[PDB]
Amino acid sequence: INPEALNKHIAEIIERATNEKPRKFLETVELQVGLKGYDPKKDPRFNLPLVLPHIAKQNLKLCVIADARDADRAKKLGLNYVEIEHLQQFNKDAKQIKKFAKSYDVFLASKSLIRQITVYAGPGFTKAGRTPLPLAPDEDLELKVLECKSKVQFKKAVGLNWPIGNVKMPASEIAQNIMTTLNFLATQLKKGWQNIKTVYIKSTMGPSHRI
RNA sequence: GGGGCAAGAAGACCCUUUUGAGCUUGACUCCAGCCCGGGCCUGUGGGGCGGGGCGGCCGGCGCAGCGCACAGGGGAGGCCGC
Repeated sequence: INPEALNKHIAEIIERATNEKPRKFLETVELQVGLKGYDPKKDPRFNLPLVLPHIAKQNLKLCVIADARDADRAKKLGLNYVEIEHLQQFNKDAKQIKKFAKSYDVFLASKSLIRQITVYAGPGFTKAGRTPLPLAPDEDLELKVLECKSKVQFKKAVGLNWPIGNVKMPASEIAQNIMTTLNFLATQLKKGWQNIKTVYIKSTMGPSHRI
């Protein structure tokens, strides 16, 4: 509606399945604000670290397939590459292009499998909306996957949990109280700040209540 | 008193003038006057009745399902008594 229409901030974030004390695994917070999706990086504002370097958030599956390049980077793990290249039928017909899982934070697709890369293995490789960054057949990826895990864009709000200040804090230690999480997004850029309801919430180990 | 076309008097008769005046109308172009609406002057109320801001209340089967997962969902933890 308008840039400061959500004048009241996230304020209390401790209120989900709080019950006896810990709603989630602990007093960890998955309560957050979801986005409209009008912009991917401008309106929502990709953020600088939300707090001190934290965890990959949802802890997505470790099954990235992009490219081997140098084997030692992650050969045993399979994190460097999963062998879906024997299934080379994917470009002609994408029968199992994303059938395994879309859970991984990044469905990395490199130039190794670029033969099979169109839209099924190209943009939209993971039907679930997130962002991959495969480096090159010439140089190793794996080491660099900084802008997607751990520091998560406001675009991945509807489909992911978010630590916007933990349940542990009495009252509020986010917004004005902690500016690491709230800073760049004073307002949603051109978009009116208000999106859906008071907050999306999008909780994990809790009800993802929409108000 | 026959004439001096005797004198009046820059003919009002009939024209002409890109000369007028009084009058008329249903000429052209308009103006006072009046009627008619909307504002302002110009407050304090009661309403009807919609709107209208708040302002509760509830939603919700391709369901393949553990089950009207509305979608958006999501974790494997807590506190329905999972």
